[PDB]
Amino acid sequence: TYAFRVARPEDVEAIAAIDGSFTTGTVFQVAVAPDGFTLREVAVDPPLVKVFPGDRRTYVAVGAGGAVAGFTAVSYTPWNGRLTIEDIEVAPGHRGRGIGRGLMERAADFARERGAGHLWLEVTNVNAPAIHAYLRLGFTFCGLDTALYLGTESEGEQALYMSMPC
Amino acid sequence: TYAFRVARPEDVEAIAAIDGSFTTGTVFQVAVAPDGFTLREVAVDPPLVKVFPDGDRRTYVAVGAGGAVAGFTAVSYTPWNGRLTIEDIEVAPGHRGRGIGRGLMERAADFARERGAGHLWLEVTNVNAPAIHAYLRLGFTFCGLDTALYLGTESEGEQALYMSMPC
Ligand SMILES: CC(C)(COP(=O)(O)OP(=O)(O)OC[C@H]1O[C@@H](n2cnc3c(N)ncnc32)[C@H](O)[C@@H]1OP(=O)(O)O)[C@@H](O)C(=O)NCCC(=O)NCCS
Ligand SMILES: NCC(=O)N[C@@H]1[C@H](O)[C@@H](OC(N)=O)[C@@H](CO)O[C@H]1/N=C1\N[C@@H]2[C@H](O)CNC(=O)[C@H]2N1
Ligand SMILES: NCC(=O)N[C@@H]1[C@H](O)[C@@H](OC(N)=O)[C@@H](CO)O[C@H]1/N=C1\N[C@@H]2[C@H](O)CNC(=O)[C@H]2N1
Repeated sequence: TYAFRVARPEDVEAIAAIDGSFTTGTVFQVAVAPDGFTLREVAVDPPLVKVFPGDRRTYVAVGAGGAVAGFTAVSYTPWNGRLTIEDIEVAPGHRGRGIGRGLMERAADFARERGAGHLWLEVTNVNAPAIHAYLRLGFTFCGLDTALYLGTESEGEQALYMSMPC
Repeated sequence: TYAFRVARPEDVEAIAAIDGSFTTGTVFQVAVAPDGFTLREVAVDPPLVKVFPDGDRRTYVAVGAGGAVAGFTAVSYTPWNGRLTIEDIEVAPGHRGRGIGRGLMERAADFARERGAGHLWLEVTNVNAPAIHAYLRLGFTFCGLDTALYLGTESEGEQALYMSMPC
């Protein structure tokens, strides 16, 4: 059984060690036309390995022994009532136990507390696993930026944008 | 007729007073599918009227023969992805269609090359067909959008379209 709280300074090491790295046999391929964009899930072989290089809050999911099993960092922009999920990670050995949903429910709580109109996140097109998890939690594609990762370690990837009403 | 320079503190009043408002007979309509987005230019009738609500930031001003600010562009460089963002570009009504827009974008391109940018990038509302057509002519293409960006704003019902070009 897992419990939730606001992250504390002593959690910083455990949070950094839940690093987000993953292997995927699928990516969301972006086809650019002059008049629009198509997202299509596509097989890759060999599997792709991805390693990552007041209105803010970080929540931590905690096991019975007090160990951080996941976290979410969120930020509110009053201008458009957007709660951004800046990061959400569940430790690999603690997946499929509802922690992801629980951290997103804490994000939804902060949203309602601030009077947000929608949840929003950025996810790289190669992160098919996270995209599938977000789809199941009720997020849909609201856009993308094919240029965001130009001149970065992630060049060749596209930033996909997902939202849901609060 | 028009010259360009870096904005000075005394220009702030003239820049704020420049009216970016426009009338359009067309909008770029955004169709959302589960698997993508289509942009299609479409007629609106009657015409839509739209009113708008440190070393790596710069504002340029276009100046008429009498020294009056006729247009401006605010730009910002992010070294992380080598992006020069055109944050704002506005030409005063009655100085439009005289090459000021191109001239301000050329100054943006100069700042890009000075900072070693890889691309120019801008946000434009889907209803701003005139600016979109001008950006297409200057060499920009659609690199994305955010259909949720204007939720809870005066612009709700519009979509943010994203355009880029290599430097
Ligand atoms: C982009 C903008 C600044 C251009 O203003 P401008 O000074 O009249 O533009 P220029 O005269 O430099 O023209 C630039 C190019 O775009 C073209 N262009 C401008 N409007 C066009 C239109 N509606 N259809 C087709 N081409 C168009 C020009 O003909 C020119 O191409 P050319 O060199 O082949 O002739 C325009 O958006 C504007 O009038 N500003 C109003 C404010 C605004 O739209 N704000 C931006 C949203 S934040
Ligand atoms: N859920 C967040 C997320 O996906 N993070 C990305 C993630 O860390 C890496 O992306 C891949 N593809 O690995 C990384 C590329 O090296 O880009 C991150 N995205 C960013 N960082 C930018 C700056 O904070 C400011 N301006 C932006 O617009 C932000 N966008
Ligand atoms: N060329 C710039 C531009 O298009 N400006 C828009 C413009 O001023 C209005 O939009 C329409 N459609 O009128 C306005 C809402 O009404 O939103 C602006 N866009 C923004 N402002 C946000 C903040 O700066 C911080 N974070 C963002 O992500 C920015 N996005």
